[PDB]
Amino acid sequence: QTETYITQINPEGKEMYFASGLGNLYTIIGSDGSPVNLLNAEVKILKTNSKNLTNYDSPEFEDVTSQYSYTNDGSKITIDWKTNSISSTTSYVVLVKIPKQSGVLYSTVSDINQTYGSKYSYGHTNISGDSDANAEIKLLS
Amino acid sequence: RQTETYITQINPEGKEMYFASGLGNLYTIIGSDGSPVNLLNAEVKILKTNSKNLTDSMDQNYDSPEFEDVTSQYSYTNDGSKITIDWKTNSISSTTSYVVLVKIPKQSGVLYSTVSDINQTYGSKYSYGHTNISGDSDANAEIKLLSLEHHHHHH
Repeated sequence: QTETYITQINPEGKEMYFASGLGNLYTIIGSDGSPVNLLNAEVKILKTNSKNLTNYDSPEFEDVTSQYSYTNDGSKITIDWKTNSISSTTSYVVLVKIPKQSGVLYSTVSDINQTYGSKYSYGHTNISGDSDANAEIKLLS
Repeated sequence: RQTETYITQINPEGKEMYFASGLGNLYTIIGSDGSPVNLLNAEVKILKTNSKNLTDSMDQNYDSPEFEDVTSQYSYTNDGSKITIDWKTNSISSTTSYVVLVKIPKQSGVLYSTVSDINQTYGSKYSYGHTNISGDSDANAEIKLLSLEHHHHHH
């Protein structure tokens, strides 16, 4: 009934800087397309030392959901990281839980207008049938 | 090196994946959408193991007793745009899972993987990809700013 999408910010502990004129780093979660409804999404934001990344309930993860907060208009969730620079030792984890819906969801580390940065997309569709054919995918180094 | 590995976990939910008569064997097809991702120089490895081992991270020791190399037993066809794997059965038990590792040159774009019939008319399909929004070749384009993953369920 529910699906959870996990977005890790600065998963490899690098210096992430947005040139002056770009504004702060933001993370936008939504669906290019059919669209995925986000009005009933459960959102949690965690902060941790990048050295910890590769269970988000562990003491190594600090719940900062209230400190950063986020906007949600039903089709896009936006998080302001409050800075144009995230140090190599800083990482965040955004958990978005929504009713199981078929479709494509995307997450970014970009400017508020999505004209600069990086965008990852994840999708699942049932070709047809009621079989329990299932898989999980991901791109990793 | 600049390579990334596109990992597909087969049956991470630990359920019996059964294809009724007429659908043929279970297959996994890996390809792209759209610029298409070039798979001509892809390095492919296939592993067999128990579903209870598959993690959301997919960052495991694929060189452990847990995993067995079945790359040759299964084999695969790769025409450069599509990789097709015949699982040789219409029934994969709840305690059987596979992991397909496709190592390719670091590229932007969206790849997809299926657990379907040979013709992709039945089953499930998943897509995953990333892209540089502005297309600028700067410091940020050289690093991974984020990662996205779907939490899998294993009842």
